[PDB]
Amino acid sequence: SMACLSRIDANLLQYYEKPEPNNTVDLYVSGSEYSNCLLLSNSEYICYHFSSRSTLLTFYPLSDAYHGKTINIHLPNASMNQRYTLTIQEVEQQLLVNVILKDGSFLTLQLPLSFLFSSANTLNGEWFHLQNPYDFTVRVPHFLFYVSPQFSVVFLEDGGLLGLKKYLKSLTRFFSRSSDYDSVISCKLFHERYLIVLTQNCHLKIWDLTSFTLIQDYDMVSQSDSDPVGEYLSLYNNTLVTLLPLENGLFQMGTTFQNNIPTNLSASAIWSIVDLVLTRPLELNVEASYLNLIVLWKSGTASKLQILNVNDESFKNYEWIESVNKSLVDLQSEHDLDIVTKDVERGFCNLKSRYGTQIFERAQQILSENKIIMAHNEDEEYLANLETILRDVKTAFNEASSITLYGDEIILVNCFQPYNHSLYKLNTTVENWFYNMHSEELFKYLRTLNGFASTLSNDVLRSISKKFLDIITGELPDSMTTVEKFTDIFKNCLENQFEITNLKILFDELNSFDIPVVLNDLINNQMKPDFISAIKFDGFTSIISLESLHQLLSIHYRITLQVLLTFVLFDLDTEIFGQHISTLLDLHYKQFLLLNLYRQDKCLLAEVLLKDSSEFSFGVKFFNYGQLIAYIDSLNSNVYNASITENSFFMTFFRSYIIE
Repeated sequence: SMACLSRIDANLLQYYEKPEPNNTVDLYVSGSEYSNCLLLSNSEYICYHFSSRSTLLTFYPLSDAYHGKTINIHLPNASMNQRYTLTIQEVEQQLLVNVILKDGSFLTLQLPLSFLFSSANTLNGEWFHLQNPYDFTVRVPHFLFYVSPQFSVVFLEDGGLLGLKKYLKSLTRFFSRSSDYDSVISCKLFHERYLIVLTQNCHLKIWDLTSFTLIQDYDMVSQSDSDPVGEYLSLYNNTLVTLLPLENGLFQMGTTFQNNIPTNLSASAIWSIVDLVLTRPLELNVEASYLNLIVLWKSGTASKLQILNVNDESFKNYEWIESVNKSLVDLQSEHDLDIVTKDVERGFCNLKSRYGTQIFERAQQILSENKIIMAHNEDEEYLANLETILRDVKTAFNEASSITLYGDEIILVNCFQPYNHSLYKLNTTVENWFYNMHSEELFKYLRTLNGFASTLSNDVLRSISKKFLDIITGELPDSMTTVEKFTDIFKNCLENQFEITNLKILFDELNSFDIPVVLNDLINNQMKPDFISAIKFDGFTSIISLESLHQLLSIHYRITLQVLLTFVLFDLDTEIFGQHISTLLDLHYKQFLLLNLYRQDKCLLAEVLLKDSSEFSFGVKFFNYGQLIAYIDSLNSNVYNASITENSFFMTFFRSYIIE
């Protein structure tokens, strides 16, 4: 099970030093619970959140969470079935919202596109349509589904439903003369007329109206296979994918035909599906597949994203694709991987930087809610306690609730805390190598290097990396031979014990590679290297680019560091490896600088990077993985091609100031 997707965390207020957005509007009427992302008539993503389980709705543009204005809509009474009795759809340049209150009332909301986008502080007129029509305490609210031309269908647990034309009813009066049971827990609409429904049991009921008509309580599949409210349905084209209860997740695929073979799930602990989406294929290193099924799972805070590849035959065969379910940033803090980062005052500033001020402010408050005070420096006892509260705050913030396709094919996962989203990116070749170093040429070469390098304390790694810097700076006198410099770095940094037994393994393994060749592949192909538009400022897009670039470079820094490491220990011919070495040193110097600018002022770093590569300076628009990867690569190219050489003493000062 190889991992082909990275997780890239977008905190929308992250670049800013002040959460929340400066402009928030509170309209009244009279943590988090669900988050999704709706695409609008103009090309813009608007996000919604529902909190407790009603009494709160909010919106913000995905593109401009900070300067854009989020809209809070308070509610008199909670929704009947929190969030299941909601519908958001866009009609006539107007966001349409409906709800069924615990009162049993029925609410309609009309928010012009114009209102959310404009800066207006508040907007007058009437947007309340409270109605009590067609519902009684007699029959309880349950599920609200949206019908295309503004028509909406409502279910209630007595297996049953009502129609909304506001009150229209379908034919099913079921009276027990012998013997609630069952229920409806999911639905979707085929083509134009047919609403395909699912039961608590679970089985499906098909429709056309033909107001009270159906193929039947196909209770599937009730018999099919094993003999003993959520998103257990996804339908693409004529293809429908249905999820079943056991024993292990059974994914049933049925394709006016209703017929076919289910596929299994991978599992260990207990996972409950968060969302499910069935679409066209994405570029994957695989043989032909005729579909792609994206599945999102969640065990408490932790979420798992998977993709299912399929062959025509709607199952000639199927492959499961995994993904790294934590950011590289996240990983680095846990597994003490980071070498770039550098007194409590400093550590403190570092943390503020590694987390959005949103998270940092939230951790600050909680620590003060629990009476945990600071005594300034060497009050680390205190921070050690904060580092951990940060983690916990972020994992919580990042709890998934829904998946958005930042179409065409991008996978966007929306989290509980507002302004927190997670994009899952397709890995380039170098990223797969890094991520699945354990799964069964170059790859092997890189694998053996990380084997030896893994054995070194971070101090020594940092110690070494700096030395490589000195050479470029020329701090290591230039007159010195490359060999001389390397024997110097050796005696000072590595001379100390590193187990001898390990080094042997290292050397013996290196004798198995045409090294000159795998380097040329690593350096001139793998490591070293048509857009719209980007027009208006964005924002979300800006973050993905910076984080994605960071991940690649960090990955590059580790690899590059290790390759140079080999030259230091066994001095091969400086005669033979000069162009390679010169570049390694040059690249390392460049990588080191970026990963440092990243630590300090990520917001500024993004602007500089996006102004150099942007026709309008606002960046590109991502519609394809291949198009996003392309853009990260150009930024990458832009960085490796930058002129190290310092023009004025100012330039040199700036560089030294970071090399400190």
